[PDB]
Amino acid sequence: EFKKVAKETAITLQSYLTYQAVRLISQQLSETNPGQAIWLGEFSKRHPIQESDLYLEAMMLENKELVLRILTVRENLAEGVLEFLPEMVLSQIKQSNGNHRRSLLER
Amino acid sequence: FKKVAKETAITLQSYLTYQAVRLISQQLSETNPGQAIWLGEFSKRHPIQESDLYLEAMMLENKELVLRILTVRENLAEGVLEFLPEMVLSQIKQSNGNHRRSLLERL
Repeated sequence: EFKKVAKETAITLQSYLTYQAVRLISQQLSETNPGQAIWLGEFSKRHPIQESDLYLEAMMLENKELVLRILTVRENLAEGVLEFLPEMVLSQIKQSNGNHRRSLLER
Repeated sequence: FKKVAKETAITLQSYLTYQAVRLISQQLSETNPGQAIWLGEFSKRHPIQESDLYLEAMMLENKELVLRILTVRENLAEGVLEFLPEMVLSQIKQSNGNHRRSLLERL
């Protein structure tokens, strides 16, 4: 149960950081190769990013450069961002909890 | 990578909320099935992805539960956050590893 939550949250995160990496490569490409940009928005239609491994495995058939870029960018975001997540989220949850508690125990 | 961190922490905050609602939903299916059904179709009306809007909407309907979610989401966060950066960083490196190897050796 703590185990099931952790394992599910990590999968979610790995998936989300893939999504962030595609968003980031999309800004880059919209400024440099808008061909391949309109393209990527369209590939994202036929395949849900939420299934990250299936999204990449499917892309591999169509556009091998762009997969490798995605794997590189997602790892960079991961190394930059992950270790900051516990303070920020734990701290945000306290601020949020506090606001909602007040809004409920003032009405 | 700060905008990515902020957007990642908010997704994470909201995901731990979801996960809190999932545990509370399991307890209710046992002790109070009427609420469990309620909570189920509440969750189809208000997307948990927007955590604060969801607790705010729920406030008009069931305030005991909102308070319960907050408590539970904080416990979960305190329990599970410290574990996440290693798991995500390690799953990604491992996953990059298989996709790279599949692409390069197999074509």
